[PDB]
Amino acid sequence: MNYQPTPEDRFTFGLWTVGWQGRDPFGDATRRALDPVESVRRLAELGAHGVTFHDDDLIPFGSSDSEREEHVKRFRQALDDTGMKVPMATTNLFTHPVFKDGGFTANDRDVRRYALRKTIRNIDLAVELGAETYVAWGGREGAESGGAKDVRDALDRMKEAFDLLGEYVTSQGYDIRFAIEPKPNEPRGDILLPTVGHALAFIERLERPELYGVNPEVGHEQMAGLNFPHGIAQALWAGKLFHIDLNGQNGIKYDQDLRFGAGDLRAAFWLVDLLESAGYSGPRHFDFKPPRTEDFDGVWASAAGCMRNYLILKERAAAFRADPEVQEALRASRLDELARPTAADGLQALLDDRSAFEEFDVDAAAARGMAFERLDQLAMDHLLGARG
Amino acid sequence: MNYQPTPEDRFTFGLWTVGWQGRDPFGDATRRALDPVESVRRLAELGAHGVTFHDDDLIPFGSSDSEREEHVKRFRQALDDTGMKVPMATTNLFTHPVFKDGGFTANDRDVRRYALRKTIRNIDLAVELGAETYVAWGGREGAESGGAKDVRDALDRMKEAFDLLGEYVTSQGYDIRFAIEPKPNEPRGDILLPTVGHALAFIERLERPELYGVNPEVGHEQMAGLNFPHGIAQALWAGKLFHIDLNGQNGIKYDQDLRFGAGDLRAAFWLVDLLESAGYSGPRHFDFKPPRTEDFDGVWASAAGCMRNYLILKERAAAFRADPEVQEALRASRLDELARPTAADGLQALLDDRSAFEEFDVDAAAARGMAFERLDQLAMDHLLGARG
Amino acid sequence: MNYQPTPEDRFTFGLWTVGWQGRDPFGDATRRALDPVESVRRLAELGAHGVTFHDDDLIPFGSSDSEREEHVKRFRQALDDTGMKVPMATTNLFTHPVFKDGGFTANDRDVRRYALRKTIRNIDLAVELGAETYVAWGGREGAESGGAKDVRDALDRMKEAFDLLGEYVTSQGYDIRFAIEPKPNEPRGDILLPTVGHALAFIERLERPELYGVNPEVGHEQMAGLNFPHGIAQALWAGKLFHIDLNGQNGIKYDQDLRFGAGDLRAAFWLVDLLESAGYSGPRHFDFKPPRTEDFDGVWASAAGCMRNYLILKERAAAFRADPEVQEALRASRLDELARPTAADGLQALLDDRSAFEEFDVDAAAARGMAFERLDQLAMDHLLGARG
Amino acid sequence: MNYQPTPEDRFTFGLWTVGWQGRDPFGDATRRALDPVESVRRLAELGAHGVTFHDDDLIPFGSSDSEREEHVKRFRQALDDTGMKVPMATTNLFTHPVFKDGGFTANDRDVRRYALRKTIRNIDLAVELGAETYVAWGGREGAESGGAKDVRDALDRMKEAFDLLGEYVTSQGYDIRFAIEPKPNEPRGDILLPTVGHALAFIERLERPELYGVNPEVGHEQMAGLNFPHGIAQALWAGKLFHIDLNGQNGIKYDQDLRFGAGDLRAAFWLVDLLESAGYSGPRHFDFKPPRTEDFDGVWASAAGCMRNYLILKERAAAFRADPEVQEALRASRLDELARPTAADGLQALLDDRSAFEEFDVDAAAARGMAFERLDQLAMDHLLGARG
Ligand SMILES: O=C[C@H](O)[C@@H](O)[C@H](O)[C@H](O)CO
Ligand SMILES: O=C[C@H](O)[C@@H](O)[C@H](O)[C@H](O)CO
Ligand SMILES: O=C[C@H](O)[C@@H](O)[C@H](O)[C@H](O)CO
Ligand SMILES: O=C[C@H](O)[C@@H](O)[C@H](O)[C@H](O)CO
Ligand code: NI
Ligand code: NI
Ligand code: NI
Ligand code: NI
Ligand code: NI
Ligand code: NI
Ligand code: NI
Ligand code: NI
Ligand code: NI
Ligand code: NI
Ligand code: NI
Ligand code: NI
Repeated sequence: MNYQPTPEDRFTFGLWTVGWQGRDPFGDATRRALDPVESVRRLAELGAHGVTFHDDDLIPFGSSDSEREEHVKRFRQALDDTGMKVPMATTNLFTHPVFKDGGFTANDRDVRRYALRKTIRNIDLAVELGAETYVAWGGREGAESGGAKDVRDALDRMKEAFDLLGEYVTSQGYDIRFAIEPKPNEPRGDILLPTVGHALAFIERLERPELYGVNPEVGHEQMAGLNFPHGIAQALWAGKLFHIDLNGQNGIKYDQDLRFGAGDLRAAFWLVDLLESAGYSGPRHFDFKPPRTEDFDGVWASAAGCMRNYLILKERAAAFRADPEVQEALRASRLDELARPTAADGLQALLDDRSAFEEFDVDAAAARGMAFERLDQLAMDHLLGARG
Repeated sequence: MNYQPTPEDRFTFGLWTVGWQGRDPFGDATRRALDPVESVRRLAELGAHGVTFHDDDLIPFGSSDSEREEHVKRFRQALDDTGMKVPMATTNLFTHPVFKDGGFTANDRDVRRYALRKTIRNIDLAVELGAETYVAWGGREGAESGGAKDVRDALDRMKEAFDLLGEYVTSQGYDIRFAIEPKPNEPRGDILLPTVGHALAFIERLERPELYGVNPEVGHEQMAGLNFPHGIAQALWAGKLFHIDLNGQNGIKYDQDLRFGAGDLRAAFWLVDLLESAGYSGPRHFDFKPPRTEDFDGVWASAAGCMRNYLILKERAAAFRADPEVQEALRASRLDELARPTAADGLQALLDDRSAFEEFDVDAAAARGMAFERLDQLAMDHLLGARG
Repeated sequence: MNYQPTPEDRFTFGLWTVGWQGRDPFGDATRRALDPVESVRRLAELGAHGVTFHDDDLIPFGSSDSEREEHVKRFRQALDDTGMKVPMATTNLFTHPVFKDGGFTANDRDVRRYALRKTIRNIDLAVELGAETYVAWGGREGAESGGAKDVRDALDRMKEAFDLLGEYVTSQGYDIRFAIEPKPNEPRGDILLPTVGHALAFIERLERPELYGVNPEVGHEQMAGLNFPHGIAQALWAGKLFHIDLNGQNGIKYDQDLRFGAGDLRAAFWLVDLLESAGYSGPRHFDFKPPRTEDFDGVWASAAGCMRNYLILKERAAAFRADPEVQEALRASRLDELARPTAADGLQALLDDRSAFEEFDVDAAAARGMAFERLDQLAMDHLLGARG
Repeated sequence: MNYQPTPEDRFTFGLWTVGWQGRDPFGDATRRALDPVESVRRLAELGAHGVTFHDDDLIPFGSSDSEREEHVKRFRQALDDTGMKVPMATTNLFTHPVFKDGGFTANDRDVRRYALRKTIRNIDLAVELGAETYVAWGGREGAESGGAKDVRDALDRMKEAFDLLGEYVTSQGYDIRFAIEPKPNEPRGDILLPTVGHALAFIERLERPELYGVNPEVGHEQMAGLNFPHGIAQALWAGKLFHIDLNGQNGIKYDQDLRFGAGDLRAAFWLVDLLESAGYSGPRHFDFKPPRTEDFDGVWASAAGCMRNYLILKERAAAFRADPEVQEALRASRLDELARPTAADGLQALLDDRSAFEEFDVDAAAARGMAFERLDQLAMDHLLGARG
């Protein structure tokens, strides 16, 4: 058995992932900066499909228009030389001190206007490079204290910002869609739109909701102790899973951004099972950080491992679903009945149906076991490659 | 200073709260059952406005229609004797073994039909008793293992159930609205619609979304480490805060249902500040459990304490907002600017505004402190009654 | 490959595990009670080595001495018929309402004396049945509120209790040792001695510390977000791992007591690697609850799964450690150097060693990568059976 | 009422607290560096008693011996000019890349020797400046992955390091004691000795345990969801609370290091009640970070707020304990009985006492309420200044 990725697998990486220098709240960088061109070349050799970027990853903050041109031309030549694509781009609205209280929901109105202009400039670049999805992660939108932020006013400002961006894209005729990335905390004590559900709910209040979806991240939902596969199922159900960020997280703590497959391994299995069975056709993007213990050889090993673990889990989930014994166990647990309508006969027939209440034998129904443990141990056996 | 509740304060309690007998996963009951009539009389003496119930709290499961009538008539006489109201009712779809895999999203179709009929029977009773809000808490909707529940099918079943209930209420001409109560886990390993955001998002996919809102509970959002006042602000912003359950919780662990004001005290302060400043006019319902250490005197003390703590926090939040020094601090932290539109001049003027980008002095903007710590210490001083 | 347990594998189960009837805080029992004799017979057929019990699991609370004798004689005949052993016993100091504020640290002195007498009666029974370890889980020792419990006085009472029990065992000449089981919360809002570390520290203050060790449980340390294998390593290092409770837990929430291998699968792998490589020779006891969704066939499937998952992980950890490629990776990550003393040359030589400071090349040392990601992906490949 | 600190209150601050420049994992510094001399002068004006430092806070890493002398002389003159003391010092073994896998438990032996020499050099400086306590926070001791660190070998290395430091202090004749600061995670995925209990247990295995205690931090124990006042009570009980770090934390997430009194306010109240009633006489040290939203005026406001909140809580806890109504409630809840020995009559008398078992009326005992809710609402009323 081998597990070699190809560009057809649609694995993508942000420049800032393999390029993370290892600075953390208590420590200096342990690695030198990587030239974006170098990252594109090394990722292509590993079998990746493409790369993503923030404006400031590619073009140093404050660059002159002439240096901006220079940086883009070099990057484009690396893309041309390798066949790598750029399916997604995003804005850095979190590193510079001016964004210390947010971009779109900063209390200072002049900062909010700057945040919008900085974003618009980079959407134009994203379209030129062929990106299909524009992600927004409002990492500084939030608060450490209750009085600092009126959240209803902040949501008004957030909606105003996304509605303006939607007006821009539509007036320019661009074919690009937005994806909001929720995170519950870090770096702010609480971040607005903290989970996939809060982001989905907010989108329905935008003027053109069809332009907006979610970009959920494995470790972010897990920082609130939530079930990531469940949240992804709700996003799919809503038609809003436009992009996804894959990584690993060990529980409720700071966001670790481990390589995919690390952290909660069984959650990773059920996530791959769901993406592949739902036909998700977007990029499989890794937003991870090679630990600062590693040198560059460990960076590339960690990146390769992201893709390897996806492909092992894909094989195991497919084997699980194709196993006749598992298909019989699913019927034993009545997953087939869950897919059937409760009352396609309609309200009135339900009200007239004595077998649904007057003559329903509750004790007999209650005695039926669900057979979930046998089903879950077949899933475990498939994940560990222990079938016999 | 005293803090005496009156029925005008709209404090309400579920029968199951003060009536909790103290059974927990590791222990037997420590208190005898309370007759509902006794609870209504004692709560009225404490100054409560009304009570709420599950079907099975008032009418013992499996009761004959003749005993059902008897139980309702006794309850109604206690309401008439005390002036207590019944603003909300709900269904027990979680205690009986038949609901072990859920009510509306049980894999067994016959159970789902029974769950709907049991619910409909109690909506009719709720309307007769004058309830305005019908809560649904899907405590058994969820899973302990990944294969047991296809969440997209489960969401289809959940939507089908709520759409049928909406058809029923509208065809009967009832003036009642539904409120979905999210909870992330317990008793299932993960529960569907785990937070206020996931519930808000789901409602927008119902056929008649205007009939449905949320009933958030303090401790439930805190079991996912989320900021309850923030989630309530999002519900208010959406127009969907139809009801609220107040209690206390110490962090991420089993749901404790302590009396209101226990658990996270500063969160309780910012919650009351927000409800009172937004003009929330619904019931202030306490869904709490007097600890099983207590006898009945401690039950009534714990219930009184719920109301007392609300009224102390209400006084402190009002004093905070009325203090001229705090009003000046809010302007210093630019909360006034947060309430102003970012770009009422419109997209095109924003794009043409050189002061928003080309000539924006980012360093000067970044140097301005937000003054949030001085503001937060004024809030602390007001909460502790330490102003001078 | 198969994974058949035998009594030589030392797998043991509490009567209360497979016998759990499915009562939870929000629901009635879903299964009938099991006769202890039936459980012993079914577990022996599955390949278990033995069973454990609380006093009240075997002998109904309040039984007459004549009924006590009857229950023990029946149990003993089932042990004789099956070859099953009883390596551990414990006391129920948590279910009866009299223990609502604790057993050994209840505020009421008469309750504390009763708790000690109830415990002593069952140690005598435990020795008669051949138990080697006596577990104490102080599930009701703790508080919901700060004023209810002076923790220094409570620790005095806890120490007094364990010192008396040590005096009893030694004066009777019994060969039995005690194991304290920590848990951070549930059913009390905070429980005393909440983690393995707090229990280890407390033992060192007992009069005869050599008689006391720890009985850590996978899900309990994980309810505080701690690394269970790390805590077990500290207990081994201290010589205090007398017993262990195996199960699974999905993060920080109520204690789920899933079957072993469920919950955090990678933690389960590193736990088995450590127990087997340290030569832990005590029972592998499962303290788990078959989910209340299951009928008795699912109970036995869940129990079998506990043992199966241990044996799969044992095989994978052994293959990992025996792989020459992994042995080379461990040297590359300098695990061999971690095992060597830092300064066996002594203090004075260290102070005189210029290469340790004056002439130490910090930049060269800092540039060396630790190669941990390659090592961790070999571990992942071994766990998933993906080596090539 | 005012709340003015004086040096007699023993409030102390690390140079790195008010000096934090605002760098976080996602953002650049928002404030310029502070000269240590400036911090000492401003803190003295606010009423602080003293300051603490890491070696590298005072003397820039890699400084020449001549620049080292210069930096110390300037600092000493600021201490002389202000009357400020230096009660505690510590080593930075976490910022430089050479410590990326730890100091005392790094896999590379040469790094471990360097870590010890760097520490010893700073103990000599600490004694010269009059420090009484030397803190060790092993922030890089730990792992992101299971194979990277054999924890038994790591604990051997940790013990070897602390034993060498104890030999050094004793051979030099220094009057200084060590305090180990536990933290469960951040910056490593799991840190060794993650809680107060694990640190206390480890100390008992050192060669000279009397030289070592703990320096617990409010937010660190709360990052594992533990009860900080309870952990402090266990440290006091053991005689090991040598120092304490005060700050605030909102639950289980990244360590926020908010000002003291922020985060869990009721926990702060019970902490002050316990320190003051136990007679803790060491420094009240604040290890906090003024949020990066603030300018220098907000830094000093945040620092002042630390001290103010301690003094308000001290007043409220004292009023609580002195209130005759609270003293009566404590007797009603039998706190007086908790302080009495369970069995000072001895084992044999307990075994012969029929009232402790044979004739103990369990039902009567179980019916007695503990009256904890009335007690807790008196505590709440005192905290909020609502007594009447
Ligand atoms: O923790 C933060 C986020 O995961 C971040 O990396 C976003 O993914 C990226 O900035 C948005 O495009
Ligand atoms: O933990 C559970 C819920 O809080 C529950 O009490 C709901 O509030 C009530 O059953 C719905 O009406
Ligand atoms: O959650 C609780 C504990 O795990 C419990 O089952 C103890 O293991 C047993 O009662 C002690 O012997
Ligand atoms: O999060 C980290 C710690 O709290 C740290 O500040 C220690 O207190 C100090 O470095 C030890 O002296
Ligand atoms: Ni992220
Ligand atoms: Ni992340
Ligand atoms: Ni991301
Ligand atoms: Ni609840
Ligand atoms: Ni609750
Ligand atoms: Ni509720
Ligand atoms: Ni347990
Ligand atoms: Ni457990
Ligand atoms: Ni256990
Ligand atoms: Ni800290
Ligand atoms: Ni901290
Ligand atoms: Ni600290």
